[PDB]
Amino acid sequence: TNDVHLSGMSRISQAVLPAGTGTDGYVVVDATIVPDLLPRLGHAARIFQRYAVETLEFEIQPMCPANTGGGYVAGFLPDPTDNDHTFDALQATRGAVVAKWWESRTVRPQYTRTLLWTSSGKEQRLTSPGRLILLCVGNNTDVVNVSVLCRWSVRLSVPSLETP
Amino acid sequence: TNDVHLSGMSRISQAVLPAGTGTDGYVVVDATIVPDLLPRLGHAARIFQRYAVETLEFEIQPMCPANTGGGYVAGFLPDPTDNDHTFDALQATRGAVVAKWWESRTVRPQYTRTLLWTSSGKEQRLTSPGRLILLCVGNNTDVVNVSVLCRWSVRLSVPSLETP
Amino acid sequence: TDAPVSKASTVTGFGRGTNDVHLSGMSRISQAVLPAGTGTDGYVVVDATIVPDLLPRLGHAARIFQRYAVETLEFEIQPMCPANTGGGYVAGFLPDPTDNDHTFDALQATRGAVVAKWWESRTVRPQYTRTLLWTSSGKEQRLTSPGRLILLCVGNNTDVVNVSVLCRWSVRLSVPSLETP
Amino acid sequence: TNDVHLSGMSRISQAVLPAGTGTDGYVVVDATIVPDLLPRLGHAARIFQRYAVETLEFEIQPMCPANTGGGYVAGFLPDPTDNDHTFDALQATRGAVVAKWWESRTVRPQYTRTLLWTSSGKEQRLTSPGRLILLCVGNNTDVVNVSVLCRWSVRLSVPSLETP
Amino acid sequence: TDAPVSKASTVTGFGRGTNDVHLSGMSRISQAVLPAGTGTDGYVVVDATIVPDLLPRLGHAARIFQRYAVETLEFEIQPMCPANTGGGYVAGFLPDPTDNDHTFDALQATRGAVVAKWWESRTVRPQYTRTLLWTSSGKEQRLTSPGRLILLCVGNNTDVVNVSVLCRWSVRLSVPSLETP
Ligand SMILES: [Ca+2]
Ligand SMILES: [Ca+2]
Ligand SMILES: [Ca+2]
Ligand SMILES: [Ca+2]
Ligand SMILES: [Ca+2]
Repeated sequence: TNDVHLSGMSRISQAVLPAGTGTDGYVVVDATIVPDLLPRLGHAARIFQRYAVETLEFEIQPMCPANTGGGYVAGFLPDPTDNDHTFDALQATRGAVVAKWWESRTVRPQYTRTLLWTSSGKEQRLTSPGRLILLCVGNNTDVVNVSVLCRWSVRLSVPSLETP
Repeated sequence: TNDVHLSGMSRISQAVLPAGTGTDGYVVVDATIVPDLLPRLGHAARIFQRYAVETLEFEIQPMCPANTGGGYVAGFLPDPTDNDHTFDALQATRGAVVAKWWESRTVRPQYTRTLLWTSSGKEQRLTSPGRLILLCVGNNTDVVNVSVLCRWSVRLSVPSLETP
Repeated sequence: TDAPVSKASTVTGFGRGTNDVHLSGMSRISQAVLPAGTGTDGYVVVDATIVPDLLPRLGHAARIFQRYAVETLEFEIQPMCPANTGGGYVAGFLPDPTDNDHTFDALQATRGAVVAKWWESRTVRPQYTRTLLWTSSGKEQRLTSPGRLILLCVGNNTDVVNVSVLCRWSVRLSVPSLETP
Repeated sequence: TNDVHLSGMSRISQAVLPAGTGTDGYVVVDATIVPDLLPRLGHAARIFQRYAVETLEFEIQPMCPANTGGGYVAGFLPDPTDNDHTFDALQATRGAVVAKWWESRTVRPQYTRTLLWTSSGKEQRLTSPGRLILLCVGNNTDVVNVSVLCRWSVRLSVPSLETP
Repeated sequence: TDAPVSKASTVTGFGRGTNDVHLSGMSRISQAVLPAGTGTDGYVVVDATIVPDLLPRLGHAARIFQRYAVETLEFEIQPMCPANTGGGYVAGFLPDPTDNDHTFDALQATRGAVVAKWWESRTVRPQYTRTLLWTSSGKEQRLTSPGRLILLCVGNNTDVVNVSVLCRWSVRLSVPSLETP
C-alpha cells in the first residue's frame, strides 16, 4: 500500500541546567513529541498526511562531572494537553524513571497506537502521541548538560506534500 | 494488557424542583456525561487517560407523591457540543422517554464506542459520549426530588495520574 | 483523434438524483395548556392542518421534493393531567383541509374519531388520501394536505389540563426538486 | 528493512515559450532527472542516501490553442553526462515522441534500475537515471505554456539527513 | 470524417531502433619495435587501456550506443623476432583501469598472465567484468573500460624485437543512442 515504515534516533532536546538551580520540580526538558522535533521524521512528515507511532523509547543521556550530587526523573505523558509538571504525574505514567545525574536511563512509555496527523492543528491530541517531561529531583552541585535522545518507529500513510 | 473493565450504578444528578416552578421547557438536569460526574468512575479516570463506554443505561427515580401533577421527559444527545435544550432535540433522539413525575423510566441511549479521553480538551467530542437532558413537561404541583442513576460499564487504558 | 473547432460536452450524470425516500418518524404537532374552567363545550383545543411544514423533520425533506404521498398516518392524544379531573375530550381527523366546521358531531361523523375523559389517552387511526400530494403550497390546499386534526373539550374541565398531540407520519417523497420558500 | 517505496506525479518543469521565439532546435526543457527536481521525491531524498528508479514515465501537457502552429519533440537520454541537445539524440533514443503543440504525449524511456545516490558527486552517472530534453520542432505561432509531469516510482534506502 | 481545427499527428514508429548487436572481431591494439639492448627489466613495452575507441571497428559501433558489455575478451601476444634472441616478456591484464603500477609482480598476480621467451607466442585469457559499461568517457574511467593490458620485458633483449598485441573482443552493445565525440 502507501504505508512506509521508518525508524531512527533523534535528539529532541538538549539543555544546560546551571549549577545550583536544580531545585525539585523544576522542568528541564518539557517537549511535545510532534514530527517536527525529529529531523528525519520532520522531513518524512512533509511528504505524508497521517502517521502512527509503532514504537517510541526515550533515552536520558546526562553529561556531568562525577561530583554532581543531583538526580532526575523522566516520563512521557500520553496527553499533549496535560500541563501538570509534578513528580507524581510523571511517576504514575508507564516507563517513568528516576536516576542520578551520572546514569543514563531508558523510558519505555505506553504510546497510543492510533493513526494521528502529521500536520499541526487546533487539537493536539490528534497530532502528538504525547509529551516528555524531565524534572531535576535533587539539587546539582555542577552544571549538567542533559540530552534526551528518542527512538521512534512511525508508519506514515496517505501520501501528500505539505508546508511548514 | 491495560484493559481495566469497570461497571456499576452511580447517581449523576440529584435535583430538587420546587413546587409551582415547573414551567414547560424548564431544564432540570443538563449534564455532560464525563467520567468525573460518576463517583466511582471519577476516581477510576483520575488514574487513567483513555476510556471507552461499553454499556450506558440511565434510569430515573423521582421521589414524588403518586398524586402529583406533571411529567418529565429525558433524552441523551450523542453530541456533547449541542446546546439545544428543547423538547425537539429529545423527541428527535433515540431512546428518549416521557412519563409522569412518579414513574421510573430507563433512557437506553445511542452512544459512541470509540476511545475517548478522561481529561478536558478544546472539543468535548473526544472527552464525553454525549449529554443527558431532563425537561419538565407540564407544570409540577408538589415538590419534585429527581435522581438520575447511571448504569455505566467502561474500559479504561493508558495508566496515568491526573489532577482535576 | 483530430482537433475539432469545439469539442463536445461530456456532462453525463446530470439530473439523475434519487426519486424515492421513505422518510418516517413521530413528532408533536400541538401542545396546549387549558386553564381550569375554560374547557367549555365546543372550545377548540387543537386545530392543526397536517402539512409537511407542520412536521419539523418532514419540512426540510419536502423542501427538496415536489410530491409526497402519506403512506401511514396515526395520532396519539396524550393528556398529562391527573386522574381527578372531570370533563371529556374528542379528537378527530377531517379529511378536507378547507372544512372549517368545529362541532362535536362533525368529528364524531368521521372514521377513527375518539371520545374519552381527560385522564385517559387515545389513538386516532384516521382515513386519509393515499394519492400523491404536492409538497409546496398553492391556490387550493386540497392538493397539499391530507386533512386537519381537531381536538375539542366535550365537557367543562375542572383542573388545568396539559394535552399533547403526537403524530406518527410515514410519507414517500418523490419527483426530486429544490423547492424554495 | 529500509525499502521505502514511493510513487506519484510531479511537474519537473513549467516553461513559457514566447510567441515567435520558436526557432528550430531551440531547447525548451533540458533537465537532469535528480530527485531534487521532483517536489515530493525531493523531500523524500533529503532524508535518504540511495534511491533506485522502478517506474519512470514522463507526460507532457502543453496548454496551447488548438490552432497554434508548431510542434514539440521529447526524449530521455539515459546518460546524464551527454550534452548533445539536438534532434539527432532524441530521434536516436528509445521512447522519444514528436507531436503538435496542442497534443499530450507520454515519453516512456529506457532508464537504469541500479541503486543511485541522492546527492551530488564528481560524476552524474551514479546520481541520476538520465536527462530529459524537449525541443521546439518548427516555429511557434502563439505563446506556449508547456508542463512536463513525471510519473515516478522509486525505492529509497540508507536513511540519512542531507542538506542541499 | 469531419474537418477538425488541427489533425492529430501520425508519427508511429519513432524511437524504436534495435537495442542489441553482438559485434565481434579481432584487432591489433599495439605494435612495438624494441631496439636491441633497450629491453631492460621493467621497461613497459605495451600499456594499453581497453576502450571502445582503441578498438577500431568497435569505436564507430559504440558511437551509436550508450552501454556495452564485454562478453568475450582474449589477447594473443605474437612476437616476430627470430629464435636466436635472448630475454623474456610478461603479459597481463589488470582489471582496474585506474591502476598505474607497472611491475612484474603486479602482472604475475593477476589471473591469466603469461611469461615467455621472446621467440614464443602466448595467449592471455584474462578475468574481466561482465557488467554493462558505458561507451562514452566520464569522470571515472572504471565505468568505461574493463581493464588495461600491460606487456613488459622480463629480461634484457639481445636483438631487435617486433612484438604485436592482438585482441579478440566480443561485445554486446545496447541502449541505442547517437553519442558524439
Ligand atoms: Ca495536514
Ligand atoms: Ca489527559
Ligand atoms: Ca412545488
Ligand atoms: Ca550523500
Ligand atoms: Ca554516453
